[PDB]
Amino acid sequence: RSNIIAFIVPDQNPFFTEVLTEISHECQKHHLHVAVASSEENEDKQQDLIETFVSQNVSAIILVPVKSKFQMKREWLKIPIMTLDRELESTSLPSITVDNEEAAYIATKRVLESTCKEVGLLLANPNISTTIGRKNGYNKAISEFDLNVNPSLIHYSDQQLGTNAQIYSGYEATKTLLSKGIKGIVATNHLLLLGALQAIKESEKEIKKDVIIVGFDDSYWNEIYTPKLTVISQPVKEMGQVAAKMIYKLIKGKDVTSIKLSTKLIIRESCSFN
Amino acid sequence: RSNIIAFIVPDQNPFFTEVLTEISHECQKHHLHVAVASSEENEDKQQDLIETFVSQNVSAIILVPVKSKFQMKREWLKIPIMTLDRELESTSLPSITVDNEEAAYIATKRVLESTCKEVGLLLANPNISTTIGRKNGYNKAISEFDLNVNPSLIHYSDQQLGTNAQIYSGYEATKTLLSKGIKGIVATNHLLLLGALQAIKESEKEIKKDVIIVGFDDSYWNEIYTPKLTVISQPVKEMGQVAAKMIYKLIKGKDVTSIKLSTKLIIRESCSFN
Ligand SMILES: [Cl-]
Ligand SMILES: [Cl-]
Repeated sequence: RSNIIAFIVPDQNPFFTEVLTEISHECQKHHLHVAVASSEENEDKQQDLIETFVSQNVSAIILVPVKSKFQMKREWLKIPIMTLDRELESTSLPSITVDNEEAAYIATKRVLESTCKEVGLLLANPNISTTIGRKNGYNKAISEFDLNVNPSLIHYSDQQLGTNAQIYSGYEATKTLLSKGIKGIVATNHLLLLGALQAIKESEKEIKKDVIIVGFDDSYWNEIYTPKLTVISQPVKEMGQVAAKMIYKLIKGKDVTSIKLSTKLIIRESCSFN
Repeated sequence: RSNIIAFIVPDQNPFFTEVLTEISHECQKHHLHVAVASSEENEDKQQDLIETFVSQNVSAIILVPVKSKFQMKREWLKIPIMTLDRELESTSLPSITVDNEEAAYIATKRVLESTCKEVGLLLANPNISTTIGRKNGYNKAISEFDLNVNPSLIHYSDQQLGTNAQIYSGYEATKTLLSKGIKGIVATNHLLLLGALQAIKESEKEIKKDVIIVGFDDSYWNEIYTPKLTVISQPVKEMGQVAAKMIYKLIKGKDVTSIKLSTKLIIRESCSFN
């Protein structure tokens, strides 16, 4: 076997690179190197990447599926494989994920606990399990406040594929939301968040005054943004540590069960009105 | 010989993932896929990764060397190899780079156009060719304004290794520079810039009032930060496309010559006093 573990990502969300770094630190312990290849949300590219890594006989694959409706060819299954972040629609393939519903529930509830009772939602593609999880968290919070869901308020990145696609979706969605006088926004990944912030910046409107916002995925830049950004923070170190341990046991042929972790909200400045 | 191109990067500066996306887009026209692995500025790690990709018979390696003093093992010479971003001391390896002297020259001059006559410089490790080039450009601008080079105004990320090490170096240096009343700063990469912005935020001091700053490296943070960040922009699109062309020519056993590109200063808000 090659001493490479192939980490197949869907996009350039720093989230994946931060998890990578953790996986990598732990794996070099057993003289395993991690290599990363991005599918850019293209499914044909994802298939080409798996097929190359199988052919190369890598030690293992960690797949972040571009869509949840996807089957592993019988010919690939000789390689230890697990998924991360997202689940596939029907496998006994072990995964590592967070509680996506809780996460978006916490985030949505926080915006509601201000004056804002009509919350814009920015979602990625609904073919992804994390999108469905996050949509369900939003719905649950809305309902707890005895509000009606307004499908008008929910936007998806379902037009194009990849990193920049997601950013533009957040931007254009937010630009629309702001134009309707929406005052509260939950952006459910780092890139959708960056697009939201682009639209808000470009407009006249002032965070904490005209609009409030909760994002997902932390960065050192959230603490130095004006105003500081409240986000759902994912447990990236722990996820990386656990995935590295899950992947080692798979490489040794031991039984492994799926793990789900917990996010936490980091309250800063952007989620409350002055 | 597998259809994989290995891109070995020194840290998690978005500069490298941005170039990667461009390299990937072009190379996949030829059914070749780019996989990334980071040495995190560790030369042992770099060597391991090279040894690993050589053993797996990758089509090619694009190396971003952690340091200038590097020699190929003769066993490695069967696999086509170029360097990107950085040049080696003595080798036959083709490179693709920018004009680093001109980049830091333009940036320092921009700061010197203000009242400010003492300019802090944040640099990476001096054992990197881009660091030396950027230092030379700063010296040039200082001299052209008939000021003398003051070594105490220049900081280096050479105490620790990797991404966080460079952010922290940028933070500790800026804090020191601000403690001395320095009103003008050039941060010569995105990581040092981030560290600088942290230090500035922690201090009482306000950009455009108490201090001005010019950074390096395009980022989506730049247009949306408060104030908007002036930076030297690197031509990541051209760089990635041209490197993909170079590496393909190499894979085909054709002669390739080294390329040097030009950066450009994007003037926004952070580089002038109000
Ligand atoms: Cl869930
Ligand atoms: Cl140069």
